Amino acid sequence: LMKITSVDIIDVANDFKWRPVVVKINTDEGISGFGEVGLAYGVGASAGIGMAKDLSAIIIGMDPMNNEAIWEKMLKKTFWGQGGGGIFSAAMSGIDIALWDIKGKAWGVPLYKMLGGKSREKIRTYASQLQFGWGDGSDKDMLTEPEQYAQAALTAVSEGYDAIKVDTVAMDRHGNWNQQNLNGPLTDKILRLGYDRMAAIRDAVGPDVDIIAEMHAFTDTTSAIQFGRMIEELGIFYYEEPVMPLNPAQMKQVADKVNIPLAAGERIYWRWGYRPFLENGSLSVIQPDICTCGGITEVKKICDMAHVYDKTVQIHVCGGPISTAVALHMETAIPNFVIHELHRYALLEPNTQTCKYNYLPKNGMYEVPELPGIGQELTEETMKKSPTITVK
Amino acid sequence: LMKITSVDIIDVANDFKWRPVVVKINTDEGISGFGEVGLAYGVGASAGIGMAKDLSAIIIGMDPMNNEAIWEKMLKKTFWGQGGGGIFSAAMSGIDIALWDIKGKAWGVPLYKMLGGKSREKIRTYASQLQFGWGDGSDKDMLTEPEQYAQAALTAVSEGYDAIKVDTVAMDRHGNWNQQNLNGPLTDKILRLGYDRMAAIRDAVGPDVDIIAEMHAFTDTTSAIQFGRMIEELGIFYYEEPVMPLNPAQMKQVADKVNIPLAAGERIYWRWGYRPFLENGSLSVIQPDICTCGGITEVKKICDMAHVYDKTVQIHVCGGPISTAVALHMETAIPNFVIHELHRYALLEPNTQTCKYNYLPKNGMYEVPELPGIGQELTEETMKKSPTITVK
Amino acid sequence: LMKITSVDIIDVAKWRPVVVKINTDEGISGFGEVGLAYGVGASAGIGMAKDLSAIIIGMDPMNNEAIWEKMLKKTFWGQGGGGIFSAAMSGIDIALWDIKGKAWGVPLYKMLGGKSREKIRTYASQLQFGWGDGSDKDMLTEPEQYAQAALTAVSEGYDAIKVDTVAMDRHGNWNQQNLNGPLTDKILRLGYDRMAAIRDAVGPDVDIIAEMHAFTDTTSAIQFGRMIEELGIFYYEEPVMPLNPAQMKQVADKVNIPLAAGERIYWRWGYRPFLENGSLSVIQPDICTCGGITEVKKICDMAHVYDKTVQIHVCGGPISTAVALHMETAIPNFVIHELHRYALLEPNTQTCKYNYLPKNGMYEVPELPGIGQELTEETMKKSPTITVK
Amino acid sequence: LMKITSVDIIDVANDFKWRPVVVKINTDEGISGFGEVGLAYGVGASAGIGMAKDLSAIIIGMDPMNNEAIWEKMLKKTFWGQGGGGIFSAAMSGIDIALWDIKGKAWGVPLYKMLGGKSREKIRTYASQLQFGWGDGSDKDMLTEPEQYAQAALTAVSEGYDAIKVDTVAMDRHGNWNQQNLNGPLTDKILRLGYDRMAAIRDAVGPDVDIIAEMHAFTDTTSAIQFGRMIEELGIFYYEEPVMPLNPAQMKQVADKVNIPLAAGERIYWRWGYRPFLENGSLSVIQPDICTCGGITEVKKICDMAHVYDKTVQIHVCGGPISTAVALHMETAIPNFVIHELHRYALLEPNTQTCKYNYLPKNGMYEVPELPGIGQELTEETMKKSPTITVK
Ligand SMILES: [Mg+2]
Ligand SMILES: [Mg+2]
Ligand SMILES: [Mg+2]
Ligand SMILES: [Mg+2]
Repeated sequence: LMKITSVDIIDVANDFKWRPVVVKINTDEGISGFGEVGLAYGVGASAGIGMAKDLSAIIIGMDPMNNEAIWEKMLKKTFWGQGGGGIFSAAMSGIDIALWDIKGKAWGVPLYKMLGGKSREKIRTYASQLQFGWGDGSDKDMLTEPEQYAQAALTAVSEGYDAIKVDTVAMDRHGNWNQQNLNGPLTDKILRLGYDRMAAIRDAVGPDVDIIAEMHAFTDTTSAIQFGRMIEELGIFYYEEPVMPLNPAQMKQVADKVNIPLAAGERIYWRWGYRPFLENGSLSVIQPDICTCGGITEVKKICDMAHVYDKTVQIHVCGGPISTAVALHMETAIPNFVIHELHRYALLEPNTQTCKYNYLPKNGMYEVPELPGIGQELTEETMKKSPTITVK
Repeated sequence: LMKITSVDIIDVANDFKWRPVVVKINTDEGISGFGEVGLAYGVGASAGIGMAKDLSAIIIGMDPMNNEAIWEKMLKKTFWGQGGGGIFSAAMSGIDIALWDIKGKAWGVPLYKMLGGKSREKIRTYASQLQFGWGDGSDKDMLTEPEQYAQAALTAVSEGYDAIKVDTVAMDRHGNWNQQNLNGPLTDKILRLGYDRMAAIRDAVGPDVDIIAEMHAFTDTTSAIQFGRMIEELGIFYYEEPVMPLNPAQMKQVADKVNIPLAAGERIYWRWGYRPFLENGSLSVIQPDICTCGGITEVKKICDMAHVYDKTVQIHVCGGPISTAVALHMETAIPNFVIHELHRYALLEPNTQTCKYNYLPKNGMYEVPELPGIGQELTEETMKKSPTITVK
Repeated sequence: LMKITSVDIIDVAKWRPVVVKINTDEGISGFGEVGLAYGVGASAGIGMAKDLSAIIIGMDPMNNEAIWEKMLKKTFWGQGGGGIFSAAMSGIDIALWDIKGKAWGVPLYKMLGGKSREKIRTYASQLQFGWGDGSDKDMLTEPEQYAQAALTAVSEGYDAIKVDTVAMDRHGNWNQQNLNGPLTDKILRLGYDRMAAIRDAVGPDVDIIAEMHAFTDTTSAIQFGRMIEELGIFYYEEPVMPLNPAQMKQVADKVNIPLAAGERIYWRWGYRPFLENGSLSVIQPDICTCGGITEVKKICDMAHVYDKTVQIHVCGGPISTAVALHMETAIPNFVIHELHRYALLEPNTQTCKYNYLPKNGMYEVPELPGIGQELTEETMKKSPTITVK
Repeated sequence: LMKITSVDIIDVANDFKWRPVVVKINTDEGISGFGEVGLAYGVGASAGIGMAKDLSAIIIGMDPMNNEAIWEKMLKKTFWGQGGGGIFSAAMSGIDIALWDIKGKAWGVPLYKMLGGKSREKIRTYASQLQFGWGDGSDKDMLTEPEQYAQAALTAVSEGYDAIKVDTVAMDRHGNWNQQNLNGPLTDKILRLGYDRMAAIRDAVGPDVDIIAEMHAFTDTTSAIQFGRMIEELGIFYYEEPVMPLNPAQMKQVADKVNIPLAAGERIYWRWGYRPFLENGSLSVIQPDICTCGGITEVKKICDMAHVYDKTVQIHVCGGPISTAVALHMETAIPNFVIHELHRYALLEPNTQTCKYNYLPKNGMYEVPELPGIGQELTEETMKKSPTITVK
């Protein structure tokens, strides 16, 4: 049997703010696994590093082949595991991913096969976050006008995407992001702008291009209902994060009043996190992030449990190539996949250059990696220039 | 990629009615996988053979590595899969187990490792169904008197077992098995015999040997409650199948009125079958049979879902060596294992000689197989003399 | 008292109707049918009927209640339920009612509580495969073809049709798209365009049932149902599978069309959660799949408390048709009878002794003792048969 | 108006693993506030440091008087706040407390007056975690025998304590802590030891000393019920953390089956975390830790909301003197207080020397600090030798 000998927690140096963090798990047989901690944006990345560092201390000396036992150890033997949480879970996730990488390298087998094989040959993708533009030379667009939203959609369509996602509310008319109060009942003008932008897209792309309406949970229950009712007639594919998950009854209230399938999951963690949303019937599409919401071991369980309640799965992807890789593996294997999320930045050099292999979509579709393990690793150059903590 | 080229459905010849049925899936690469259809007792083994035969027709030519996709095809593309059922499920299960056998043989790895590794080093066992005796020369005991029940428990203890299970109700005083009407409110004498037998066991073995009370769903709600209340004081480990699963509210009513943890699951199939019992909180211990209740792919998902509602798992085992092997692998990998079921016949030559390898418990503990795949196969001699349908 | 002496389990000479023939020492034989003639599982139904027959040899066939309870309670696997298990149970059960009627010289409907109606209204079922003669093969693709097939059925006197307009793609492939989850508009727009073409052709006074075969899931069932609401849909059949009854309730909550299901829902126990959750308006048990005469009568009775009406699911041979007609004659809560095209045609009807055909969209019930239907001697001669004694 | 100018995140050096972490918030007016991040034990203190660091970045420049607006910013403008979590919450908490310390210093008023004044003159205390002994020279103990547990209780009573808490289950007979599997149905001997130790205590102290049974969530639903039913007759004051909070229905199941009032809260965070336990009626006593479960702003709100459902409050305290101080203030102001938690280590030199002031219980009772703010600060000497990150 192999033994974990050290773990590196890598604060990935990049040219893009943006803080991808990688877990590299090392064995006495010289097989190393790579995982990603999914807190690259928002406020928390330093906490993910210290969390990954703290959890690493407790797995040194263990057999990395025992992912189920290691997952449950991190849940049950850490004290704070049993109260749950996003920082806790994201660090767990990176470690878990790295254990599956090792597992696949040990056997010479790509992740998807270890998750039950090839349930589909190609992965349908959508162009994500169109409020920030699409196409080359759109690298920091802050779109304000309906016509600009329509044009970004059309550019994505011309690139072979038959689905887009967009938050049309959170940018004000002056290009300020998320600086208005969108909680409670809102004056018509605040949401009419969002409506006109969305209706411009639909008018431009026609009925056979799917549109996902993303709210980022910047709205609350009331404003999420008010906006969702407005966009109902636009044929919305699903309605993402209308409200935060802290009281699951609020999501149910949105679902009761808005006739569009709801999606959430990037901020819902583990099977326990999803449970109340499966039981209350509020979600149609679930969006766990493999790098945030529990790792490969737990997200597979999530997807399997959600199938009982007829949910389909769009993995949330907002990190480095490692995050993309593991998402493609999961989406390839599961029966209840719907669509993959592609950010514009994920195609770009400062992202792709961090890692050894470059998997890119063609005509709106990905194919799964075929190398042993997750099929993705940081380059040596990135590791050399990235501040690193090493636990042994 | 490999291809399924033929499937043999094997009506296993044995010296023991008893009708073990084996599914042997063969590939163009010469790797064959073995699985078991768990209908060896009760009424329906011939139907399981014809079911396996019919399902085999739709998997010929498929890549056997895609067990997720194949499982979902058997659910969704058969018509009858989507109505569920025990015969349908048991055939699916035998095919599914054979697919994991292939997977393990392809990679050179034992099953427990592909299910997430070795979560425990030994597997605790109970001596099951003591009403039929225990010890050598007890080969068709039909025990009637409390003292006989005590003695059989004591024999089991002397062999290193620190837990037993027994149905003390279904034998009448004359040695007739399941021939009284045990439905509705019952005269005290009918259940007093059961209680007296159970109390004799507890007195004989003391407090530190566990007793499971098995009812085989021969009782209904009213009599299960009447009996469960009587035996509460005897320190019952769990109370098994007090009522059939067809209306899950009935199990809940028993749970509310009886202060012993309930167990069930050998006649409850798939994630969908467990769902109402998880949601209504009636079961403390779940008992899926891997060979009846959906195979490896599905019973792993059952066990994972059950952990959210704090259920522990005793795999139901009542078939040949193949059934025991797959149970051991599942029980080694899962976090939420409690105990393994050992029947007396499973130790005996007419059972063990059907298969190539001989895994036997020692001082009430099993260890898991280590050979590639499930680590168990029929012998060539058994396959030679066993009536076989071949699908190609 | 008579005694069962033997049972023949008959593989009637993909399409695999299976017949149970129960034989007595008094020379009365009863016929029933195991309702797995399509899908995957007919060989299992044979083995199941074989195994179940072993437990009824030597029994008085007049005791159908005790025999049904024995198959539930004394088989082990009965108490976990299931479609193969229930279908074999059904075929045996039907044969026992046949014996009972033959013994007394009375037709089944009378033994089920009499003639509650004189005629049985029928719909032309599964129009995506065409209607009329020479439409044996048909795999219809275009909206106008769907309307034409509907119009043909109307001209034969049918005032109601059923059609699945979604399961055939534009190229005539059957059930080869993924219809799970939220769907691109075009995938369902084709089904809508087909359905709206039928409505426009037949007018408001011809009923249309939308059949989904549970090929959709909750999300896509809701998306399609909402699309077709405006078309005046009679009911909306099997939008989702029955495995989690809460899913059916979710479709019912979001789609303003009465829901129907039952061909894959078995026994009083299987119907219970759908009665308690309010999801179904119309129930569709198959007498040959979902428990037999004894049990399907109880299903119909229980459903009446919850104001459900009943369309028996019929997709088998003439024996299946016969027993449906008897049940639908006696029950108070009948709505409509299902007629498939193939059921009218020689290869189906020739298997059996008597030919009950509808006229002007109406059936009448058989009047002979028992179920009033039997395999011909010639069919039994050439059909592979297991005999249990 | 004042401005936050810098924040020090202090890894408190100490002669006790044990990792107190202090947030010191510094203003343009030279008023500094002290808070504590409640993650001093278990796995995750490094995460709490990085989380406090990341959160501090967002409040530099803000008016520290606006604790409501700062709290909601940390909730709403961080992304991850809206998914919740223990590390996230604990860092928010340290910051929040330091804001109230500033507020009280600015006005010249102790915290309790700012929380609604003095609702009681003394604060009743229990001697906590008796499995580790009580008295001087016990720093030390890993108690195994019933008689030892009885003696520790007697020593506590002699010091003026009329209440104790103890986990009698998690030490085995050999003095190993939390090393047995306590999930699922359990053989009698595992719990009989715990029962005997607890009955020994009750016999020793008589009826008028309160005993709290602490379980640490090392049990699950089934074993929590098994043990609670055994100790029912011993007159247990409340039953603490019988099961983890991840599925609130599990707490409800213990409540239904065990006739002892339940307590939990050290791993339940914010109003939103308590909500389902209030709605389902499972908890009788709530135990939020001010340093983990949201800070003073949020924990006040928790106690107020809980009062509608007739819950009483025992603040969870297991950190440094700053933790104690803030707990005393909250418990003084709120109407629905029951009892205070005192660990042995909290009286000891390595703990108390970390901070400027020494508040000690007398005869089982504490009194509240009276200085401006929380009335507690690290010493200059501690701050000099403590590894410190400064954000500005
Ligand atoms: Mg999002
Ligand atoms: Mg059993
Ligand atoms: Mg149908
Ligand atoms: Mg505690």
